Amino acid sequence: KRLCLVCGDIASGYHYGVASCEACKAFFKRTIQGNIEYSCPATNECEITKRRRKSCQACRFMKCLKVGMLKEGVRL
Amino acid sequence: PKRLCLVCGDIASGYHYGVASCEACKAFFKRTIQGNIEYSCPATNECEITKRRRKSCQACRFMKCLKVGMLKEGVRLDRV
DNA sequence: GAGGACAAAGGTGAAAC
DNA sequence: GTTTCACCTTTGTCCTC
Ligand SMILES: [Zn+2]
Ligand SMILES: [Zn+2]
Ligand SMILES: [Zn+2]
Ligand SMILES: [Zn+2]
Ligand SMILES: [Zn+2]
Repeated sequence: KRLCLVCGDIASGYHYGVASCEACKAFFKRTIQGNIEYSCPATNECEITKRRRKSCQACRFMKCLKVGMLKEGVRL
Repeated sequence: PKRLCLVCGDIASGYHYGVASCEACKAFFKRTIQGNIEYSCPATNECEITKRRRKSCQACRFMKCLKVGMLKEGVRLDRV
C-alpha cells in the first residue's frame, strides 16, 4: 500500500512530487501558501508518525522537504 | 436550525466530541481530558447543569458530558 | 493531482472565579 | 493562581476542476 513518505498514513497518490496522504498534502500546501515559519521546541528530531504527526509543525514541515515535497508544486 | 447544548441548555455552536454542545462545554470537556483532571462533587453527585449554573460543579458537569455521549477519544493526544 | 469548502478538531487570554 | 468561554486558527475530508 502506497505509504505517505512523511507520516506513514495511507498515501492518496503523488502530491508535490511525493507519495503522501491528504493530511500531509494539505499541511504542506497551507505552510507554503502562507510562508508560515515554525520552530521546533525540542532539537529538530521529532518523530513524525500517522498517530503523532501534529506534535511539531517544524519537524513535520522539515520532513516534507526531506522526502522531496516541492515548494514550486504549490501555485502562487 | 437552532440546536441546544445537550449538557447545559446554552445555544450549541455545532457537534463537539460526537454531541450537540456549546463552546463552553466543548472547551470544558477538552480541558478535562487533556489534563486527565479528576473532580469531586461536594454535594451528592446530582448538581443541576444549566447555562446559569454550569460552573457550580465540575464533577457533575463532566459526568453530564459523558452521559449525553461526549467521547473521551475525540480529544487528540496528537497535539503540541 | 491541483485547489477550495468546511465541520470539527485545536489554541488563546481577558475576565471571572 | 487557576478556570472559564468567546473568538479565534488549523486539521483533515471529500469534493470540483
Ligand atoms: Zn497490501
Ligand atoms: Zn502524511
Ligand atoms: Zn520539532
Ligand atoms: Zn454547554
Ligand atoms: Zn456536583
